[PDB]
Amino acid sequence: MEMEKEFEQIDKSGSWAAIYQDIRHEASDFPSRVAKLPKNKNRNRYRDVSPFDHSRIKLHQEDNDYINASLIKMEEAQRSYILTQGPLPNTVGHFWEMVWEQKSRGVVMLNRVMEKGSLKCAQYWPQKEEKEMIFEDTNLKLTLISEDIKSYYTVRQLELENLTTQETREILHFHYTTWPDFGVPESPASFLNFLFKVRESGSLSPEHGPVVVHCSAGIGRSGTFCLADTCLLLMDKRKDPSSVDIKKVLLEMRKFRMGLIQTADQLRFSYLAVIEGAKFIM
Ligand SMILES: CC(=O)c1ccccc1Oc1ccccc1
Repeated sequence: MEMEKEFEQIDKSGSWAAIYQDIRHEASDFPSRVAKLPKNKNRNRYRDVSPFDHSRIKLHQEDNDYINASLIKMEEAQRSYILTQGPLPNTVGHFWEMVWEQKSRGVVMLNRVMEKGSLKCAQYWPQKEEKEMIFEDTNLKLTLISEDIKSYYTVRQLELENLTTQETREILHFHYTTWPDFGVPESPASFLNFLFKVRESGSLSPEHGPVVVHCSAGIGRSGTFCLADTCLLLMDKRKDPSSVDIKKVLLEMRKFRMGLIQTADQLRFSYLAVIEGAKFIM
């Protein structure tokens, strides 16, 4: 079925939970043996969220190459994404090592450091220009260059230096600051405006490594971001845009990381975002 009328048909029939459970039942199951090794317990935020072995990002390190991060490679759309958990106190150095080694231009953050009164990720970037951060375990230096605070999101320019080689690179940090503590946004308008700002920066384009996107676990809000982006790109590429099937795209992405889209409300919100976004593109 088309999307917008499939949407009204699920609303009127109140069957979002059944649709979402079907997706959960059909989703791929692949091994995640490296994530579950005892030496990696303090590298995982949640015991039930792990990268598959076949798609996990490897650190270029011979001691321990593990990080909780996955490469989502979308062949027809010609887009790739790295989805990862919010960094932990003992993985902030690994996080920036990955950004460096994968040649990423942008980092997309969809959570606040504190939500619901608890810490959802480490404070992993500097908050003042004159107070830079040094990660001694991976030999990197990180400096805040500029910060632009808007009503729904903040954009930061960062300088990452590899202290071994003295090479430097500019990284863009796109921070969506207004996702509610509970539920999903009422309108997708600010989320779509944010997606378009990430696109306009070059951070999603083939001349760079894959964008790094995270929330707390790296599957819920993060899944919503890449699902919406890929579906909108396919609608532009194909002769028949109504042939884009959001459920089929989501199952394809779930071949590369488990659990993408965590609730039926997030599934409905993803439909809404793609529907409204397809009208603005034209
Ligand atoms: C772009 C800009 O205005 C600027 C000026 C002085 C110093 C740094 C600047 O930004 C950079 C430069 C290099 C990498 C990342 C950001």
